[PDB]
Amino acid sequence: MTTSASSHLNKGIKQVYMSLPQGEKVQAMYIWIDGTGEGLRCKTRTLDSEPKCVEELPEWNFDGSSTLQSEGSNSDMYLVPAAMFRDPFRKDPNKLVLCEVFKYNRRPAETNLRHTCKRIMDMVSNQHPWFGMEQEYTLMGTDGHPFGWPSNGFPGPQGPYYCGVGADRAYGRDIVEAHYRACLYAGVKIAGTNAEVMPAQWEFQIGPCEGISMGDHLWVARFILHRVCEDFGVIATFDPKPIPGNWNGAGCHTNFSTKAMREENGLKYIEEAIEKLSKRHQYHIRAYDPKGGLDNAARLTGFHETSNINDFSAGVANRSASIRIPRTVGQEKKGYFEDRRPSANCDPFSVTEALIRTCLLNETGDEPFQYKN
Amino acid sequence: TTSASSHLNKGIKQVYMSLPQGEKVQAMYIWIDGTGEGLRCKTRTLDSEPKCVEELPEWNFDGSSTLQSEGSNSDMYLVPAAMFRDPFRKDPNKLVLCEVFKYNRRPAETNLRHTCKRIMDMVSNQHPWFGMEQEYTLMGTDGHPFGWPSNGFPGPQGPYYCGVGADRAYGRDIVEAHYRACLYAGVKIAGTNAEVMPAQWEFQIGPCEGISMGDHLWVARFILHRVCEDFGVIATFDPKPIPGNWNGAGCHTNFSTKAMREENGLKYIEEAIEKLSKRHQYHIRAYDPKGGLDNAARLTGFHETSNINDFSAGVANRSASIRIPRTVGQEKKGYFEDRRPSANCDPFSVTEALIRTCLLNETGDEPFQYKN
Amino acid sequence: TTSASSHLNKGIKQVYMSLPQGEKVQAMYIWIDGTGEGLRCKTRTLDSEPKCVEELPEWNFDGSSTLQSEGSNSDMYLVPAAMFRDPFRKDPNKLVLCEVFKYNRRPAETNLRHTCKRIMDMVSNQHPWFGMEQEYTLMGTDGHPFGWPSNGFPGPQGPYYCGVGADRAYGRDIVEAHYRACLYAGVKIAGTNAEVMPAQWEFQIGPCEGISMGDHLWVARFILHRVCEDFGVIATFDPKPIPGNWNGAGCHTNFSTKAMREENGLKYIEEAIEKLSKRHQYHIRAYDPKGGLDNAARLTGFHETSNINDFSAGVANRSASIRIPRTVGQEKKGYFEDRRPSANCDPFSVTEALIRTCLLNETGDEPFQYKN
Amino acid sequence: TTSASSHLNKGIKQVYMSLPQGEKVQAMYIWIDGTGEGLRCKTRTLDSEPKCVEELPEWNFDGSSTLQSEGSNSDMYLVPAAMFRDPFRKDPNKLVLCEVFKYNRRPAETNLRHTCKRIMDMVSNQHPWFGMEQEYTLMGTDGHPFGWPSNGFPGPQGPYYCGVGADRAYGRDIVEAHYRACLYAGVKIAGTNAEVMPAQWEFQIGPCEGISMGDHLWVARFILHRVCEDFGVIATFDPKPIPGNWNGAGCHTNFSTKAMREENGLKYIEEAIEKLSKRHQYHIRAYDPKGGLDNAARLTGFHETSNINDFSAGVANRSASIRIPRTVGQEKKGYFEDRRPSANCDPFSVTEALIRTCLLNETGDEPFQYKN
Amino acid sequence: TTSASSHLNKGIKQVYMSLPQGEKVQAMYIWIDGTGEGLRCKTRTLDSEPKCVEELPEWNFDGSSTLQSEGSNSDMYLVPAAMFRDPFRKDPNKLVLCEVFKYNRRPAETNLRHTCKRIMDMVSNQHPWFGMEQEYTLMGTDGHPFGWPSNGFPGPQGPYYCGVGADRAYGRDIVEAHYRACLYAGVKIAGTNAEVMPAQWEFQIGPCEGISMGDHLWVARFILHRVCEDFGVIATFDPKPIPGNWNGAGCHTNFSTKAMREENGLKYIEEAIEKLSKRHQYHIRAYDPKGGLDNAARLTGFHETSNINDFSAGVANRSASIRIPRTVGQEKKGYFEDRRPSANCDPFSVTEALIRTCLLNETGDEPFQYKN
Ligand SMILES: Nc1ncnc2c1ncn2[C@@H]1O[C@H](COP(=O)(O)OP(=O)(O)O)[C@@H](O)[C@H]1O
Ligand SMILES: Nc1ncnc2c1ncn2[C@@H]1O[C@H](COP(=O)(O)OP(=O)(O)O)[C@@H](O)[C@H]1O
Ligand SMILES: Nc1ncnc2c1ncn2[C@@H]1O[C@H](COP(=O)(O)OP(=O)(O)O)[C@@H](O)[C@H]1O
Ligand SMILES: Nc1ncnc2c1ncn2[C@@H]1O[C@H](COP(=O)(O)OP(=O)(O)O)[C@@H](O)[C@H]1O
Ligand SMILES: Nc1ncnc2c1ncn2[C@@H]1O[C@H](COP(=O)(O)OP(=O)(O)O)[C@@H](O)[C@H]1O
Ligand SMILES: [Mg+2]
Ligand SMILES: [Mg+2]
Ligand SMILES: [Mg+2]
Ligand SMILES: [Mg+2]
Ligand SMILES: [Mg+2]
Ligand SMILES: [Mg+2]
Ligand SMILES: [Mg+2]
Ligand SMILES: [Mg+2]
Ligand SMILES: [Mg+2]
Ligand SMILES: [Mg+2]
Repeated sequence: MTTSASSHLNKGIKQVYMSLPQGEKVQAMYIWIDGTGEGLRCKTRTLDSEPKCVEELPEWNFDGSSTLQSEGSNSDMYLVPAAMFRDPFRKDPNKLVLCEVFKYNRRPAETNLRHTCKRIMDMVSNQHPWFGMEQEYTLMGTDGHPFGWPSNGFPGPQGPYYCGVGADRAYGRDIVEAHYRACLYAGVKIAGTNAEVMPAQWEFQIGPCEGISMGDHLWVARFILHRVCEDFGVIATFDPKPIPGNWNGAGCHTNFSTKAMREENGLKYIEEAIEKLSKRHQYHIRAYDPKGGLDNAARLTGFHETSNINDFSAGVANRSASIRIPRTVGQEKKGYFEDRRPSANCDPFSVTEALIRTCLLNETGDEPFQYKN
Repeated sequence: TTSASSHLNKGIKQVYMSLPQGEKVQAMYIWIDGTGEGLRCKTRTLDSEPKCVEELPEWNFDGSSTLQSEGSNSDMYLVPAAMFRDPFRKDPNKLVLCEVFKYNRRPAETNLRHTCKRIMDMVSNQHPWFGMEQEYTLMGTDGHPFGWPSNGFPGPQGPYYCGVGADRAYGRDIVEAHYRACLYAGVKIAGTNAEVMPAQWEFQIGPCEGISMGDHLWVARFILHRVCEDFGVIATFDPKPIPGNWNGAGCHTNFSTKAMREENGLKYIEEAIEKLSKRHQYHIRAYDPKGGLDNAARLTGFHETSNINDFSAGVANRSASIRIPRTVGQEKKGYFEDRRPSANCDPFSVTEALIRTCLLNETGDEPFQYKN
Repeated sequence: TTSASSHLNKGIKQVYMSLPQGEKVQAMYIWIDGTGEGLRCKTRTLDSEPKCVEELPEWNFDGSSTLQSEGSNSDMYLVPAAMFRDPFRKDPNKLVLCEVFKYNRRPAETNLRHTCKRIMDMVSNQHPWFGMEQEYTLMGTDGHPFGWPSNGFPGPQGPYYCGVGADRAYGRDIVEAHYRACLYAGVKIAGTNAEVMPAQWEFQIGPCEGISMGDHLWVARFILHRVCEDFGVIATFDPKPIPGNWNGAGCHTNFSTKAMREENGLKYIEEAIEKLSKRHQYHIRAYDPKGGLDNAARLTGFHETSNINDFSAGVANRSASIRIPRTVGQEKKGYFEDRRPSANCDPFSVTEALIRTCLLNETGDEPFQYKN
Repeated sequence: TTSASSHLNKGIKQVYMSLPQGEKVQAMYIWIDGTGEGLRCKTRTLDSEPKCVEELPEWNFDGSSTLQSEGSNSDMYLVPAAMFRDPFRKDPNKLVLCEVFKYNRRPAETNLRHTCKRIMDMVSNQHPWFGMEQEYTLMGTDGHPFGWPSNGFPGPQGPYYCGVGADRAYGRDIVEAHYRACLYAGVKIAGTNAEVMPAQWEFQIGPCEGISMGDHLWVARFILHRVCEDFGVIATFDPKPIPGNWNGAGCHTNFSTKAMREENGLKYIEEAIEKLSKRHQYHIRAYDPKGGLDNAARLTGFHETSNINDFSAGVANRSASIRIPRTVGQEKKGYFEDRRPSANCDPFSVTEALIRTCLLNETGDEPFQYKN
Repeated sequence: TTSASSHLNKGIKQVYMSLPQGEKVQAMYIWIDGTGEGLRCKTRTLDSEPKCVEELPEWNFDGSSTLQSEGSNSDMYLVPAAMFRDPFRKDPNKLVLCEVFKYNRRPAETNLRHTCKRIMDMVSNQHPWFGMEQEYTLMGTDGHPFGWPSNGFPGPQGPYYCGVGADRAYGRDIVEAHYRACLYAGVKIAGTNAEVMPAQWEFQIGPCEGISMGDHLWVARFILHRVCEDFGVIATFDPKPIPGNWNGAGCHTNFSTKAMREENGLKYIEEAIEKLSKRHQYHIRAYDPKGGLDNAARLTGFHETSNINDFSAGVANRSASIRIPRTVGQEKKGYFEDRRPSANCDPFSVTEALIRTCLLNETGDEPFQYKN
């Protein structure tokens, strides 16, 4: 009732079948983002030998009508591999492949932002920007309520669940442990995890990652989480407000730095970037939402350790400010700063592109520059 | 619900199966029954591991129990045709696909591999290749699709095609196990994907040369059935498993020859399609085990399907009867896809009809007796 | 009843955990929260395996979520103090016990290890050793002891102490797993036994020198909680887990020094006890996390306990406040046991109080401020 | 799915309710709380059966517990306004609807009957009539519509509207009990029917004059809540209880005066419609219980719902804001229908707004403080 | 969960109870336990229906089994004091409340009616009136409030007070049955209402004169217990049934005399309040069955409760120890409220203390021995 029917099949049988030696053929799983801008799709292929780099993989295609990314006769779409990882659900030599999507006429799809993001990162390469993001999520049963919660009721009040240990403090640690190990095996740049303010709510961190690798790593981590939860029979949701009422919301803070900031006395560069950021609050708010600003309003309300969407604010060691400069970097006059505005279901390509445009290209206005800068 | 057998303790079975086997070898004989759609099997012991299919001995079975014979002369003969590694018992055990003959050594009514191989031997120098996409639906023991709400329906279509997640894909364990088992056995499996409604999947076979296509597809079907039996669910190839607005199942066939695969083979592809355009009724009859009934189940003109009453072709047209992939159009060489055959088709008959229509230039509404 | 998490097919988790993991290393930071009894943890990734606790980096956490801070200056600091092998993830992963400091680098209110180590450093030449017996009861998620009849009671006391059998011992799996995990991690675990009421157990730690006792006990408690979480039950250190005639839970402490261990140390033991006899109220206050409210619930004469307001000593008297084992008395050397501390005590405070009273000749109603 | 209270043995309750009660009489008071949508009740004993609402005494309740007052002066008084027979306890016990007042005798924030009554009295000579159609949905305690498959959906729309059969109508027992209870109580129920989705129903409150419309509708809502409590389910008036392609909820209100009812009243109906055409925003604000912030979820230009920002009217048109029944149009006399109000509206405010705009010729964006 | 007895078939019992009785009648005796807050009962057959309580004979019971006697002289006698009709077995059967006496005819320790009656008789000239409000909570047999989620909590406070609906009021059947049974029996049941948390309720025992107040309250408690026994649940008068941010339980007592009820009685009300303001500790001790140890958990400044040691009074103040209703203040007539007593108080003790302090103005720390 709380978990899916698939999860009640005998898994020893599956393990027995998966123990069989594979042979010479190699399995590859293609992954891409769909038309909703936040869903993922996948399908499997057979190769004659193990590819040594992403350049050796061939292109593929899929039917766009059933994905809501095309209509009419010209429904075929193209898949172009972008990044490759080791497959933790199968094992070596099988692979996972993240792909970009293009229309029949070879133009990028509406939900394909990696193209422009890669362009901008190539433009600003020399400054070595690094990114780190903290993804929050809630584990849910198949009945629409959070996993492990009382049937038609609520747990005790908040306070004992943040970083808690015990059968009555943390729900669903098996998924978390499995996800951690799977990401490490695949090669995702996972940096840590912790339990959140309300039980069945968790978080994992990614990075620091340079340039375009941040988005690839985050998306692959999301796919791995979904697949693991599917194995266990529960649902993982990135919704900014999973449960109504007093209970905690969900967000995705972003950490950003450059070589100048990481060098000695980089605090001046950090402050300059903060000042530049202060002028583009509405633009960045619009960027951070996949739907144009609907979810940002739902998240940013001033509660559950989140700032208020009304106005931009910054400070040192201020958890409630829009921008946070940690005390350690403040004391050492170097390091990084954290942006706490982006919502849990954000798009890393958009977030990173907006940050680069605002801070390093000195862009201004309400629209991005078309060709260059 | 799942079967009662699936609720027995499988650790016990694993304990027994882990015992060293010894010197004897098990072989499982497989054949097609009188309905033209079902499969049957039984096991025997051999003194040593065979090295090729020619070393296996002939066998027999009682035809009255499979509705393939009547009267006193009910004995039927099994003749091995192709051999594979057994994924349910591991080396050195084998799976054997056999042809069926009557007591007087004539082919059985449902034995089409005889004529299919006869025809294939005629055009060997042209190296025809085939590839087929088998769709199926996973069903519970109660007659409803696996994982669906009890006496209800899941959400509308759109999020299930190639989906990932507990609420978007049902029964991936069966799919993964089937993939691995086919790879171990040596079936030429090429890929898989989830389909438009949940609990519906597809796997692809090929490219396969000549007669090997039918053998490979039939063995893949048998392996799927055995795996589902292990898990306690039912796999159905019915063209319309669930009534109403939901998606139907089919089996697309891809076909090419050496000339088509050579540079500027698009001309040959076009001539083959032109020839195909004049035998629509014949091919429709060939694609159905019953003889022209199951075709109307899927060719209703909905959810990317062509109307059964008319023939059509195109490059990117998913809804056309014949499809030439866009990449094949851009590069003047490759293959083309036929979308008419139903999910419960017979590969021997399908491939024989394609060869007859395209390479032998046959005409009329009946096959040529001996010369073609 | 057991938790919902405990029904999630642990075979899947084992499959995932059997992966090689490559070159990165996981570290779990552990610390004590604002209630003075709870524990909290979170994980971090390191580039290589640390060889000693000195090369681990500092960290921080949000104090507002653990009631240890308020206002804007809610950031707190974590400073590693002791390192152990991780039994839940195996080598090369680690567990790290940390001290807590405020934003201004002052120790937190619940951070007693600072002063405890300060005091212990003044007596190092005397080599004090400690050993503590932790009791606990296993409880279901519904608030009743694990394995007890639903809304009922088991038979009366007598057959459960050190018992064996399905009807005499409840939950030995947790005990065995905890024992093995502590041995693997390197905790100085000395033994275990079942207690007077079913589902009630005890484990012993030591002998431990100086400050290591407190961290060993705390890490043992954390490991117990994690194991119970795996099995889906709750472990409680509450001094009176169930109302009525059933026995409470204590944390008897054993103490000795080099002089007592040496020949004819019984005289030193007697002087230490005579000194302890004059600070009953001070030690009672020290032994309780909340200032002395929980201890009154246990010391009532029953369950082999002494009166709360009366100090007494003896050799074989288990009902006295201080106990000198008979073998120690006969051999004129060894140790003595203090039976006052409650099950939810803080070892840092307990050991600090013992040291200050016995070896520093401290007197008065409050501890010495600066030194000694 | 159903509440724990509904699983108790109802035969025990019935045997208790069969006792003859004697000379005393029970009276249940009902009032509207601070949210403006919820209802509260409690009971007091009376010495003899009252024969007129004027005979019932005043009472009071704690306003701080219903979010209607704060501080020391939290007492609130309620004044009975209407009386009905009690269908749950039978004669001579009674139901009483009351108005709320602050510690100083001023109406509470959610007391709209006070002004509605004055507005009705200053127009009584024209004898306005009202008729309202309340839609609602039955929900289980788990949060899903009653009788729906767990985590799934029933078939598409089309068979449920005014349906009959186990697979087409869910929970008709509640509807029957409510209808009979209303008839016994004296509330004006005019009819009922099953709506476009299963577990969704509708009941009309017959033609009432002036202020009695709101009283009857509020008492009907209370009786529905009480009956659903007996059965173990929840009745919700949410305009959009289930997102997706599933029908929503509203409460249409029909209006008529003596002039319209008389011969050639169609011209007066047209005049009223023309007057209403210029107060769209004001009426939209008045019809939503919380200042025009919830009805937008339903009015979206689909499912025969007109655009929220666009006003339209027509004859026999169910897609317009205002509809003139075809029979009324043909007879040149009758009434007209307003389709804008949602399911959770306040009838007092709705009727007051209609009177103000159509009969008192008010034009401003705020109510006129003394008549018009 | 509910008791096993409540799952038996109640139709069988009803069939049996339908049998005509005959000439004999049953009488059920009731008396207060040795704990001072428990009730016991048993039944004897009588030849004829008694007309008045004076016709009932004396009886006895084993005091050693109720923990109010010891040794050989364990017999105890009970003397009937009040009689009512029996609602569980209809007319002519009866139930009788009795006083307890020792073997030597000295009143038992928990017999307070003996002295309460003397005080009331000595002060009868002024005709004191009393009214009390009993709060209680319905518990399942597993130890949690009835209808609460297993191991969880309902939503926060606010919707349950005087609530209606399946999700807002739990177990109204018990309340209805108890109300009707009390009315049939003949006790004053003045009214009822749902309380701040679900499964918590209140009933008020109407204006009684003299010891009749205590008699009626005790009989009402007995009736509640028997009805809850029929339904399978437990009723608890614990001051703090559920710890945390959840409402407690008290027993408010309203007092008045003829002078207070007469015109310009507010002066006497103020005089009585002033007299009470000096015996706060004495009244706190008297309002607790144990001697002033249980009400502490209730009075903490929360739930609108008064301070434990700071007496206060006011008009329309819920937070004060004594409150004067606003209507009483405005009319200069009526009564005043004492909000100190907890749920498990003894009405005889409460009324006796009020009489002693207010009417004959005692001042000592102990009750006066002779006629005071
Ligand atoms: N120099 C840097 N530049 C950018 N990001 C960094 C840098 N150093 C660390 N980070 C990132 O900061 C993140 C810290 O996240 P976390 O400690 O969970 O945030 P918080 O303390 O606000 O909860 C890590 O994911 C890490 O990748
Ligand atoms: N040269 C060829 N001749 C015949 N078949 C081919 C050739 N190349 C590929 N195929 C087959 O075409 C099939 C395409 O499968 P799939 O991608 O599932 O269908 P679609 O692209 O129509 O969705 C594969 O199974 C493959 O075996
Ligand atoms: N010389 C010593 N100094 C301090 N502690 C000691 C010494 N020798 C043994 N101990 C401790 O005494 C404890 C004995 O506990 P246990 O036998 O369970 O107590 P009991 O016999 O009272 O049940 C062990 O945990 C051990 O570490
Ligand atoms: N003369 C009238 N004045 C006011 N209301 C009327 C008059 N005649 C009928 N009605 C109301 O019209 C409503 C018709 O309800 P119903 O038939 O369910 O709606 P519909 O006609 O849209 O299907 C009834 O509630 C009834 O009270
Ligand atoms: N003249 C009076 N003398 C004594 N008691 C009275 C008098 N009038 C009313 N009461 C009592 O006051 C109580 C009022 O109870 P209730 O209204 O439930 O609580 P509250 O007054 O706090 O709202 C009743 O129990 C009733 O018996
Ligand atoms: Mg973080
Ligand atoms: Mg952060
Ligand atoms: Mg395909
Ligand atoms: Mg295809
Ligand atoms: Mg011991
Ligand atoms: Mg001991
Ligand atoms: Mg209608
Ligand atoms: Mg209508
Ligand atoms: Mg009251
Ligand atoms: Mg009161």
